[PDB]
Amino acid sequence: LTLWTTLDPSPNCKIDIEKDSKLTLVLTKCGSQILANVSLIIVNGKFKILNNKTDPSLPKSFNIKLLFDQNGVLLENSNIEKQYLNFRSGDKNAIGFMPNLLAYAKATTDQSKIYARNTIYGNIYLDNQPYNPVVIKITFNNEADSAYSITFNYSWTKDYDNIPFDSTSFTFSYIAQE
Amino acid sequence: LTLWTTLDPSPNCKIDIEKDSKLTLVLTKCGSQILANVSLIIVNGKFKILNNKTDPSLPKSFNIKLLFDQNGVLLENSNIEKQYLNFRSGDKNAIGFMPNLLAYAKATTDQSKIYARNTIYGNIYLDNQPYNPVVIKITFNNEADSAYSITFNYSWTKDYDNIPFDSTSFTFSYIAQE
Amino acid sequence: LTLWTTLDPSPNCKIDIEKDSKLTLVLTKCGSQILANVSLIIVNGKFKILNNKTDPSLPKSFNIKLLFDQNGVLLENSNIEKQYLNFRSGDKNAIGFMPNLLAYAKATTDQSKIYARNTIYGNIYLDNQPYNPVVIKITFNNEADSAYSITFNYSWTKDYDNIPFDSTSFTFSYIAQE
Repeated sequence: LTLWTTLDPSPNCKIDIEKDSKLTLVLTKCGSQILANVSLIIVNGKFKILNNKTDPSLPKSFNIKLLFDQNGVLLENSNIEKQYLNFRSGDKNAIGFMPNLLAYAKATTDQSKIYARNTIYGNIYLDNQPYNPVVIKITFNNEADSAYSITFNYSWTKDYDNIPFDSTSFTFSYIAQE
Repeated sequence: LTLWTTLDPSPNCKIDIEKDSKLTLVLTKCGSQILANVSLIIVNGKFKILNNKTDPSLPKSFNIKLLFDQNGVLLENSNIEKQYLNFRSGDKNAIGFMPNLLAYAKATTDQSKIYARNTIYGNIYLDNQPYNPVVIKITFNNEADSAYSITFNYSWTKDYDNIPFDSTSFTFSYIAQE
Repeated sequence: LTLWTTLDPSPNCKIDIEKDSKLTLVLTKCGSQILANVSLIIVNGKFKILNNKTDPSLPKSFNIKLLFDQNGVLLENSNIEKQYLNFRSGDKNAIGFMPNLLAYAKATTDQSKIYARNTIYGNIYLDNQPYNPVVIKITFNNEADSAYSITFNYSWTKDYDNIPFDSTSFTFSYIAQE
């Protein structure tokens, strides 16, 4: 069972401006675990070409938030509209793809933090060069006004000088709600 | 088919003192490969808060050893008792979850080493901060007085100063015995 | 469904000289995604022991190329002969294991580059030591005179001084053609 984006380069995401990016995301249910594959191409807007070195007002991090309602359907405040995730031809209800509430509990309180296990860290690379690292930080179930969430935080420390945000691929897994 | 711990924060592991830690471990059989998801929270004992900077006697590494008998059931000398791994509701014999003996051969001799392929390295992070790295080193079939083993070695180089051992999640895979 | 090498240490690969290496590669079909496990042992030839420090003519990178024909069968110019990948006993046509053409498009032109999403980066370690890093760079569908390809580029920056090329294991996933 697969929940996925399209695989073409057609944008499906708003980081800065409408349709400025393509998040390619493939979620494969393997029983209790979701096997996840993600990449990002930024096609337009201020993050298409990282110009941190000549624009000190440009941020060195952003989020792509997948905020799910209790049915496992994306909410309006997500970076991607709900039409852009679909099931692959057979061989709504996407609760089976949602991050497990017991493994990845919400913050209990307003003064409370999630456990670190709700997060995965990985290194990905811009423009297919190992000297352009970006930290991809993936956090489950840590967003206000949502039933479930997957948040992709992208951050970097180098003052990049006209580097296209064309990211390498990253694989990870998380424990499924059901 | 899944072999797993509970997903709650309840401790199941002894690193230093009884029940000082929760190793959350999810093993999903995907035919010839086990898809594995692991995190660690240390709740009590000397490693709950890393105080290397003010306690030079505190180690900068420890092991969590899963020593299996030839039936794929944990042995007494493991860091976790055999009750703490169970099969997930259907849709002992856990030999299907054991690390493959041909791919991950035991040391032949007393002067002999395993092949490096018996090991995976990953970086995880304490307290959900990228400046708190720990090396997670996972080795198959390298333990005395066991049929199979999975060893999780955690090590670090920074003299951490009151950092909670609350680890981010890590995904890996290994080749199954059958 | 699994497409795999043998798991023993028997060489199956030519980097420098005939049969100088064993690439252990396990490809598990999980619906739309291939779960991949890879390791490399170099048994003979100039890369068996990295002597960069005392042989400045020795390269600090090499490729293992799996060039597939449109049937998903290895081509002669690959580093491995087509006999060395087989299906695991049931429970040619390997197009189901091929990297997806829409997700991992070929270079359009002669002046054109692939998208970065065609590549995965990982760090592996020689002789099971964390101070012997090698960058493993895996690229899909980027080779001339092939229908599909998986290229494993191994590179390093340290002038290694008699370090055996006995690599740790690495897991990754990619999107399947069908």
